Amino acid sequence: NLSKNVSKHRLAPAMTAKRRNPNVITNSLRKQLVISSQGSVSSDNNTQVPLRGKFPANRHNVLQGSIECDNEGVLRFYAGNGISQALSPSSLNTDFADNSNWFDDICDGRVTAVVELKNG
Amino acid sequence: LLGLREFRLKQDLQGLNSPNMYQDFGHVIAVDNVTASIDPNSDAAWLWRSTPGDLTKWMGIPWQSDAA
Amino acid sequence: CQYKIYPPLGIARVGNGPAIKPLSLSTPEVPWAHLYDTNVQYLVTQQELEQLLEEAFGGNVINEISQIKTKLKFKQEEIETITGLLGLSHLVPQQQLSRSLDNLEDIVQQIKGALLKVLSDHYLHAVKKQAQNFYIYKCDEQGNPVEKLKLTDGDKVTWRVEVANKKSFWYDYNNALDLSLHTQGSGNLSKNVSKHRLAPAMTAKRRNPNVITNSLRKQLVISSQGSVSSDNNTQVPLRGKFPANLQERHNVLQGSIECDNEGVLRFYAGNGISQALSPSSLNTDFADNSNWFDDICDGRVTAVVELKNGDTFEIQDEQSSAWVATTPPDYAPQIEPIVTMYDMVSGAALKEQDLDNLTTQFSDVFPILYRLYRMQWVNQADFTDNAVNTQIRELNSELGFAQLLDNSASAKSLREGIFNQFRNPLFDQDIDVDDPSNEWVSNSRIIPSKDETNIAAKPATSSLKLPFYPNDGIDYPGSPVQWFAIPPFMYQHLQNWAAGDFSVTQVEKESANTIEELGLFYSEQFKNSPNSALLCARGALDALYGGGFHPGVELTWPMRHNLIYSQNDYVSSVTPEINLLGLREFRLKQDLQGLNSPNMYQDFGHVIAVDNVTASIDPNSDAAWLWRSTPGDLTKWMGIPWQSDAASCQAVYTPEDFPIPSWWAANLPVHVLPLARYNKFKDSQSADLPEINGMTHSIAQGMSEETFEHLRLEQFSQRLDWLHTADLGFVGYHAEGGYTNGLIQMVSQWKNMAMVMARPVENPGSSGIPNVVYVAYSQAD
Amino acid sequence: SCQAVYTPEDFPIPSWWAANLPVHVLPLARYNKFKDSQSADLPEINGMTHSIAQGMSEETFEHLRLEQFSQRLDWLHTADLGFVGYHAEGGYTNGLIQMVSQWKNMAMVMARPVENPGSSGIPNVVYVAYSQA
Amino acid sequence: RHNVLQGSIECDNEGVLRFYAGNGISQALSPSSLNTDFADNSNWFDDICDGRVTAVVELKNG
Ligand SMILES: [Mg+2]
Ligand SMILES: [Mg+2]
Repeated sequence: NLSKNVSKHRLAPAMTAKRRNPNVITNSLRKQLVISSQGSVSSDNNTQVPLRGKFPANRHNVLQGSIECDNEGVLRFYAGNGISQALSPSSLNTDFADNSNWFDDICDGRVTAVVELKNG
Repeated sequence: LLGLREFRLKQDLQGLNSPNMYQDFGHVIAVDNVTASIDPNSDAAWLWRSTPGDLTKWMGIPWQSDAA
Repeated sequence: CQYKIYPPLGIARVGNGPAIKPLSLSTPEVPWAHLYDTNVQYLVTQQELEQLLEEAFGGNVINEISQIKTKLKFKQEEIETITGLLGLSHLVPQQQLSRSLDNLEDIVQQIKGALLKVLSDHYLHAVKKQAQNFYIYKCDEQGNPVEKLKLTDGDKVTWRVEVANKKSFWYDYNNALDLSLHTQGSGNLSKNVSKHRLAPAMTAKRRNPNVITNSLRKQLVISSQGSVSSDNNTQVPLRGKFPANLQERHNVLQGSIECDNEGVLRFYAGNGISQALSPSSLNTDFADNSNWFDDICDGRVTAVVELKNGDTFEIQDEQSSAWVATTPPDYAPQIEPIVTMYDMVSGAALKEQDLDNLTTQFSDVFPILYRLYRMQWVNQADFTDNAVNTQIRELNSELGFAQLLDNSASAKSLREGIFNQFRNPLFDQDIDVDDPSNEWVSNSRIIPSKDETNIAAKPATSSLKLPFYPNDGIDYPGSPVQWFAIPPFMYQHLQNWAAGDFSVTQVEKESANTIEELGLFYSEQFKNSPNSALLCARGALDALYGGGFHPGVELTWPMRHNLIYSQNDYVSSVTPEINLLGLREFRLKQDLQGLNSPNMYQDFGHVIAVDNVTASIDPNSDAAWLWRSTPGDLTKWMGIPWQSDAASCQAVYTPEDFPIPSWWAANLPVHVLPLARYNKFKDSQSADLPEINGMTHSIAQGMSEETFEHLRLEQFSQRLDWLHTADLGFVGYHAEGGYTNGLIQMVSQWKNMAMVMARPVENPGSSGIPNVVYVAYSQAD
Repeated sequence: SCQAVYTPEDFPIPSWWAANLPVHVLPLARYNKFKDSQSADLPEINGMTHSIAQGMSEETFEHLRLEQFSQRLDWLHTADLGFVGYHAEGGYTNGLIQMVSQWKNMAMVMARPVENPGSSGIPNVVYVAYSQA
Repeated sequence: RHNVLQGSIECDNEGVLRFYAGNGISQALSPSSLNTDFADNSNWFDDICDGRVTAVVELKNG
């Protein structure tokens, strides 16, 4: 994927990068900056379950996705509605990547299952 | 047609309850941290064992800024 | 070693005043000589211009003029001759002089007032240039300087100066690269900063990145050179070009040099002109503006001595040669930075691990308190929000300042109470540790980023320590290095003083009933010290800031490393019994080829990083050129144009109102006492004036004496934002103001900003106003 | 937009409607540094330790009171209107934008007593600007 | 003080006048005064102009 010449001949040096939302200090308080949610669905009920978190975390509700299981056992994962928002209406997103005070409903995480056969 | 492959991500089996869920490198991140992360015994090796949020955390915030 | 140049690092400051002795200033050659001089004139005055214009008359001018009075609205030949005699073309372009006589029709008085008008339009209230005098000293075996070179008939000295500006060629300044440099610790910088990653160095990209290839980037370097000798005192300009050589091309006056018949060199800096190659390129970053050049420079000063018997002496090697750097103006020359560049030289020679062997006199601690005390004239926090300055006022009011000179147990709680308010440059106090991978997070007041997050701030649990100035690590909210600390070796002196492990003489105690009385005493010790060469080395640097470096005002972080000096030795105390932080022999590392060095145009590729600085430490390495200075190397780190630096060198507001943090207020003031207020407290009620303190004589004398004195103190207490002493974009209906307009307007307005000058109050009475005040002059008033 | 309009000449500073939208106010922080007399029996007196406050001469103590009384703060600076933080832009436009949320945090002027002005020249009733506390 | 070339004029031996306009140079009195409005920028001048063209014909008989 990547030739050693890029690093070897310093063709595009990596830059240092500062923290986003740098005014939130201490790891304990920066945990508020992470939006997380979880859920479970099973083969016995095809009711859709939302994956809903909060920002700042434990104020806005963030729908990170929705999950569905049909009676055949296949999982369907929906992403969020595409809603991005700042904590203040006046905080505008003027940088291509690094805007403090903003959250969006993108997410990624871990998918696991347990198979329960009738014989136990 | 470029082939078929079996691939899997490295995962932290505790997920949201991982002790590395909220790790970072201090005031800045630099290539030095990635160099250190290559060693699977390093204190930086958690960088490659993904917990939830680890794949998309690099991307722009909000994503619409990226897209524009 | 036979002859040496002093000072080893000369400083000249830009100004729009002319490069002539009567209308220029000289870099201090004796520390503290001018602190209370109430006659200083740092701006060109009407009186100076009138005197200059009187001096240019006759010369037989009056008769040469009077003879055409008889012979006749002038003719070209008539004007061409009359102007010639004045010899004023080196101050004003020849044409404008002609246009000025052309609007004419006692005839001498019409000639004088017409010429005074053109001089006044060009120079009245102009910021005077601060020029550097360089001296050759005869030395001993062991290179001790003993006396200035005295030229006899047939002797000659020839000076050579080669300077450059590489700002447009070099890298962005994001922060000080040495903040991540692995170290055992110096007198200037604790090893904790790098070890615990308190303020990581950032990578920096090239300035003017669209100019590619080393060959083409050479155009981005402005350079010039010149020579003058004791046989001719004609001034020589140091003029370069940008871009250097259908390319539109600008002349850049980097300085001017003069030598007198005694052999001393006078170096003038440029006029302070900064410009973009296109008028539409505005300087909207505090340091890193592409397409811009300025007339700052630095470079190598050498000489050759020719004695009459044929003996020739080359002053070329680095132990005997000198350096010159030009810098922004000093807008409060009598207000000294709390930590100076001379202190950086002194601290660079010390290892942090050996600071326990330091020996302390009170005269090593007093400069800190005295300088902090005098910051009240340029910074509000040190006037009304500094508990140490208020305590010094308490002691002064009962003539009890000498208790601070008592090293006995009875005074320790007094000394410790003061010491405990100062920030420790280990940066390990007032912190909570995440993961005792460690991160040190201040539990004191942080300086937030402009990039806001609407989440409740962590309440501070520990008091904000002194001084209230930002520092190298300001980019990092919660870093202890956001705030300035006096460097390790000066904090050690202060800790020794608090503990009682200091010495002081009885004569000092007897002159120590008030801080000003002791300040005057120490000033006299400098004045009478017999080592003029080393005092002039120190005087050049004691008016320069020594931190924080973001990037700074005059110079930046390489100066606090011993790597940049080829020599740095303690020689002696200022006085046999009084150290006053000492006198030192130091020299810069120099590349002896100067402008012709093959390393003149070196860089590190697309970015510079602390890794490049790491590689440069080994003097045999391929990166060691970084420390062997060629012309332009000292000032290339600074902001381009410098006016952007200065406009960004002011206040940094916190969510809490007070104290207001300020960057470099001793040289770029933040809150000043305007002339307008001086004229409203300067007079006593008995003054014989039709107007007294801005009141009619009748009103001023009708009020009670105490009410009159109260009004004096209220006026004395009104401090004005220094950024408001000229039009930086906030003037007028619907003016936007703001930081960015400050940067843009400062390019033209730097020369109209207020200049702080000591002035007298003849009869303060019981008002509480000192007999010497420091007053800011601008034409905005 | 109802504040000062600066002229090229420093003083006087023109102000629009200062009686209802103040321009220069006397903050609480200064009030707490001149309201006490030297005889106050408190561990902190006018922002000084008891020992320092009582060690200084009466004339100097009164002078310090009056200097604090004289420190007037721009009303626009009594809340974060876009000038706070490293590289904050500040300026007129950010003031308008931030005032939509920050109007409720601007300083409020209230009459307050000075029980013992002594010979300081401070009136017995002062008008003090309170913000965020 | 700025020089502004508003045009140039030439007459040939046949008596016809040729009028050239300026070089199209527009400028502010300060480099920092930017022209951020579609029509009405203070501190700016340009080299556009207009004016009056007159002549006198002199024949050989007087
Ligand atoms: Mg100064
Ligand atoms: Mg009202």
